[PDB]
Amino acid sequence: RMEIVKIPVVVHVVWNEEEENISDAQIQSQIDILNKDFRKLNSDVSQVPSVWSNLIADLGIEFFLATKDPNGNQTTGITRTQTSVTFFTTSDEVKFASSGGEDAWPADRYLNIWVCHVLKSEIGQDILGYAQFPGGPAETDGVVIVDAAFGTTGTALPPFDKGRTATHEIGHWLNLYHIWGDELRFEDPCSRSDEVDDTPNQADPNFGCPSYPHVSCSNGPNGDMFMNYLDYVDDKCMVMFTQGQATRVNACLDGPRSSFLA
Ligand SMILES: CC(C)[C@H](NC(=O)[C@@H](N)CCCNC(N)=[NH2+])C(=O)O
Ligand SMILES: [Ca+2]
Ligand SMILES: [Ca+2]
Ligand SMILES: [Ca+2]
Ligand SMILES: [Zn+2]
Repeated sequence: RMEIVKIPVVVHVVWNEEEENISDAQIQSQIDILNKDFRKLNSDVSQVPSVWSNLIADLGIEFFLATKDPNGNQTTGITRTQTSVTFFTTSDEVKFASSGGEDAWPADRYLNIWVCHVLKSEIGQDILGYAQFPGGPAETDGVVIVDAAFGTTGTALPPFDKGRTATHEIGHWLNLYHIWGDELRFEDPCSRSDEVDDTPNQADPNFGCPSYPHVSCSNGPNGDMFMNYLDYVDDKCMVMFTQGQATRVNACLDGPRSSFLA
């Protein structure tokens, strides 16, 4: 039997233009997606190649907008903060009031999700989101998602309008790594592991939505599990976690994030 671990979420909406101050419906829509994806209740789980049907996992995690604030008072679980900042980066400016963002709530008790309009990587690439893996400082613990890739209504835009950027980032929050192993440009593309036996060794990230099979690193005939949430495919194309990933998530919940357990 699964222990359903129920994670209180606080959504920090950080907005410059009014349109960035996203609706309650848009936020709720994202929560609803998390509650499908992390319970194997997403209808599109039917898209997984049958050869891997046996590996599809129910992570046994559910999410709710916090009902009590950090001091035990009634809350909506949503903060809304106006800013003069026009973009944020992986350097965590969104996570501090002093840099035009919003401070984290206590990371031992809440999953902090920040939503902002524009995110850039350190090299200036526009990106959709980023996470902090377990073990990092509480001050910056959580996930950040751009509003146009958050939820399934309002400002969300295809092909990132099915709530999967958050599923992917919360995957990292729960100690899951990119399925292809994150090689640096000069490294052998088949050399790094995601530390999960049941995810096939994979050369590079997949984008868009590959045709099955997409073989790499001699992983034929079945090929890359590109429909896994820890690849880089479009929202409608990623639809599953594996049981091997659930093992890692379970270790995370039992150890560094054990504070979330009942
Ligand atoms: C850095 C790459 C190019 C970039 N990745 C992200 O923004 C990543 N943090 C989230 C991927 C979300 N994918 C999805 N289907 N919801 C990118 O993919 O462009
Ligand atoms: Ca940092
Ligand atoms: Ca693997
Ligand atoms: Ca690889
Ligand atoms: Zn990622």
